[PDB]
Amino acid sequence: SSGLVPRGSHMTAQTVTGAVAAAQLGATLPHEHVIFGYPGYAGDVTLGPFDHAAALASCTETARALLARGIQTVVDATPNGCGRNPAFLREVSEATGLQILCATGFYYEGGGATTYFKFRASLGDAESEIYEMMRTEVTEGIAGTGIRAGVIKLASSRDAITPYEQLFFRAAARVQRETGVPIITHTQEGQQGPQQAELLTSLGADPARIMIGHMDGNTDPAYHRETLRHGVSIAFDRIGLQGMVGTPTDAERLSVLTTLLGEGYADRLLLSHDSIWHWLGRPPAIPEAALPAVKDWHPLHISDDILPDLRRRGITEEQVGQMTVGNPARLFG
Amino acid sequence: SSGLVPRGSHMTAQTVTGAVAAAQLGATLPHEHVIFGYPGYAGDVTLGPFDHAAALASCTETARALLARGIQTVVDATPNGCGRNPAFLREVSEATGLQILCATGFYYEGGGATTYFKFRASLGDAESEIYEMMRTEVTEGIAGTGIRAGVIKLASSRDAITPYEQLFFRAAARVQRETGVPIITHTQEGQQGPQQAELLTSLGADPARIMIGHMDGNTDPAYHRETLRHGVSIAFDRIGLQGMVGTPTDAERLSVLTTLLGEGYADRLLLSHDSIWHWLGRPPAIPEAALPAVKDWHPLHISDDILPDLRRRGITEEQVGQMTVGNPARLFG
Ligand SMILES: [Co+2]
Ligand SMILES: [Co+2]
Ligand SMILES: [Co+2]
Ligand SMILES: [Co+2]
Repeated sequence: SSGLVPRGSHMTAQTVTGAVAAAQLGATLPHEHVIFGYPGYAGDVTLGPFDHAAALASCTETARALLARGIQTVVDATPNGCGRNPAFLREVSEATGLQILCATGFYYEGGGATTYFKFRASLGDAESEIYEMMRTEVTEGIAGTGIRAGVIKLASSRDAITPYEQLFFRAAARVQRETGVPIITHTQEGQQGPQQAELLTSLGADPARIMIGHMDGNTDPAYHRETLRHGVSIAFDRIGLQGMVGTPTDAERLSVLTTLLGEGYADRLLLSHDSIWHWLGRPPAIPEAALPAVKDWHPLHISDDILPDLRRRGITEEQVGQMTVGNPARLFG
Repeated sequence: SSGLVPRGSHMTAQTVTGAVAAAQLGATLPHEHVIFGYPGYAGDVTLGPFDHAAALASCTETARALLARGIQTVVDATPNGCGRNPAFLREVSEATGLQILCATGFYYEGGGATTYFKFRASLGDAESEIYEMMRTEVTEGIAGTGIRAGVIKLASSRDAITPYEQLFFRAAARVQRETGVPIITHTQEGQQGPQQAELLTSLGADPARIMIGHMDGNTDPAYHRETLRHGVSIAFDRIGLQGMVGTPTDAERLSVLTTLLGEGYADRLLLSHDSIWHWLGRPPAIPEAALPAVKDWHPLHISDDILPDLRRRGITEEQVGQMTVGNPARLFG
């Protein structure tokens, strides 16, 4: 155990099919979505119902493609009000042998099912209620199913980590101290990564069990270094989603990643696509002038295009294996 | 048929148990919520699960209290992402004989499950998708159950009827023209009632099938008169919720109502409480200094306190019956 070792509580990952040893995780995609729906999809159920059979078949087929690439584990980052479904994920994992960790947490203020806790917080101690929720889901189970969350998912807004969002960061830090559970995050439009890192550590969370996400959203390597200064891991986890919204191109992403890799940060970098394998609600109807932005936005893009492009640029096999197997065994294992 | 008669399409109300004649509605509470949860409650399902047996017993008991007061119909105004459940409402109606109409629509921008259609609208024709949804739910059924919505529910924000909200007002107006379905609304903090009235009529919706809501939220009688100028009905429908948020006291509400009644607007005024009979999510924990605001916030308050206070102030039995039986038979029947 060389470097920054986590622990001070638990030593194994909790997947939707149960406990798994750090050594069993194999290469991991740390931020993906088996199913995902923007909050409000369930109100469009009349015309956009879930086709369980089509979903299970499509999701298992994508799981099989991943296992063929040697990926043995996926961390499903779906927030509580964005379609999270542990029972479903379990079916997918049982059908294929792909290991899946699910999350506990709500999305950022402007993008999650926010109204509920914003309201409870105006009438009482919402931080304590969010903490009780994260702890029960991480230690006992989600919705009386016995399936436990393997990560706590946090998210902040673009201009600041809002008071609403901080209720979750405080509750999350506490659960992290008490269970050692991993924490992954969402940053909005390439901002707040350093503030996030600072707030979670200042609150006592283990920086070795923290992964600040969507860091590929910023193209100034200075921004990632300031974040890395905290000891936390960062993830370029929207690889393949290019130009959509404020998103950069993978060429801008690989430029910043190779700079950081050449500075010795391999032990702190992770890669994922933030893909959605099956959308909840009605099928998205993507405009013509947007097809390029999502063309490479699927879960086989890193294995097929990215790792080879890195290797051809000078990145070693040991660096690649540290990002894809080394880092997750320690952060989630 | 004297006065402003609706029609030009359909002539009866659609309840969760089926079609009902205008003459069968009896006295009506036009804006209530059998069950309600702020968007995000379903993500708090681990610690705040729905207890169907406790819910059915509590809801049927409240339904029985209403029928004892002679109320035979309730219009459930719950938006699509706020706990709407037609199957449940049907159980309550079947168990008791209370007639219940349910709605189709999403809540105002800052309070509903907004993310989903805000997103679809950035990628395509969300107005058409919302229109298809309202029309199928009003004419065929909600979620493949065969239970149809009897009203379209619309809502706007405080400072303006937002572009997002206008997608729904446009779709609603179209469905209104094609089916004659009634439209009820939500106004936020006593603003936009006139703008609402203006936009729906300018769009061709039938002002005789429009009820602008939460109009008791404003205490300047000039505001209601400008709204009434459009031919639409208005509702003082949060009666009993006092001082909570920007809400006035019932004494301020009755002062504006008696002024309007003394100006001959009885044919255009309706009364309801906007109560919630059973909350979804964890039980609300209401702070001590807030007990007065919700004390009279339940569905028997109008029948027991309000109608008598009006009658003692000079309002006649015919005026009362026009607001509670006359008006709804025409607007929803
Ligand atoms: Co995200
Ligand atoms: Co994500
Ligand atoms: Co309302
Ligand atoms: Co309401």
